[PDB]
Amino acid sequence: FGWVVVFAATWCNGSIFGIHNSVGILYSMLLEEQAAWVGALAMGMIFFCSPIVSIFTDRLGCRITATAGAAVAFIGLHTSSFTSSLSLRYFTYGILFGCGCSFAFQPSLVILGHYFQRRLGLANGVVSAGSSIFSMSFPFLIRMLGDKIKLAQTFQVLSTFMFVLMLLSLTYRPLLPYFNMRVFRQRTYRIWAFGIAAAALGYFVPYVHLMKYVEEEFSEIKETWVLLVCIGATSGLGRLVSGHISDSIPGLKKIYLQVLSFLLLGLMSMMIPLCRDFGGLIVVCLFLGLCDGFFITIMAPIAFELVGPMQASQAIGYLLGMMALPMIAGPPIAGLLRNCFGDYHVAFYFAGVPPIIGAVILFFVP
Ligand SMILES: N[C@@H](Cc1cc(I)c(Oc2ccc(O)c(I)c2)c(I)c1)C(=O)O
Repeated sequence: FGWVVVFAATWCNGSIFGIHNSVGILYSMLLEEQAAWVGALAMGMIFFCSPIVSIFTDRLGCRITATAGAAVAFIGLHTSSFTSSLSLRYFTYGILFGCGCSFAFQPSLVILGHYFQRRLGLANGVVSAGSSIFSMSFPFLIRMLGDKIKLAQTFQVLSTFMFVLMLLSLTYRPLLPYFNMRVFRQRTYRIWAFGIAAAALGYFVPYVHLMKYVEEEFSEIKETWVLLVCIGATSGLGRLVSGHISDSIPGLKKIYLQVLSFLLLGLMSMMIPLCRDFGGLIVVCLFLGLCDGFFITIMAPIAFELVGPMQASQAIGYLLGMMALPMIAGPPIAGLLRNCFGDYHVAFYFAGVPPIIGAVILFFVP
């Protein structure tokens, strides 16, 4: 019955981050029929509310919290269709759908620890790999829909994924039996969360500015899309094996194989500006995807390893809360160096440094 929960969490993570990762198409259509920050608000509200979501999880159960969050997300994403004013779309999709996604997603991570302890890394790896499949499908589905239906009906169609998520979150049967600062009482969690938050600043910069760099520098190449394939080809792969490998390494030594990611996640991050040809860029992006998958997958299992399963909910929620600010901050800062220095090179260097600082911080946790 654990794989039923794995399927439910896969649907959750995939739908939430496939609707968010495809936010450009719907709003491009809306312009065709200020606008930038509502998507950032929706994406960051998943992280900001996580400390709040942890308390509701601890009190009401993962099933109840996830079901309520998915219901709120469905309500927001559905009423976003009937809204004709942009101001109402800062609420219905911005804060309402955003908070719904946070309340739906934090229990999605927490529930996997109720069932798997020995193969928890494998379960999270499968969830992340399957979720990447959803994340690389929604961009297409909306572009099929737009050619036949308007944007409002597009929100209505996207709402049934939240409806199905609300139905599926009923499977979070709890086996294991309000501002608790007791999680911060552990120094290892503090240092680990600090390092993760530091790395998150430079984490999202490549997936935002890599396309712009390629279309600006490598103008002779028209088939740039293969790069997004390469990450998609490797990241999900990196999400699978790492999870399995996450089970082979016992205890806090697991953090080392996350540190190993960060350094490479940093190093390749400074290798895009150094690539004079295209094949080198593809090779670098392969390792970038692999390190992305490693960074994504190990996050939850290490929380259970450090703080246990009675406290993993608060640890995950607070970790996402601290992660919230750097993830939003990164790409805007990279755009600032882009505008100032005249190239993305300095942007990628400042994107690659924070992963290295995070690796240095995390190296001393074990
Ligand atoms: N999912 C998108 C964006 C994204 C990336 C990361 I790192 C996120 O933080 C996580 C992820 C898994 C965990 O177990 C924990 I604890 C925290 C989140 I929330 C979203 C991507 O593929 O990059």
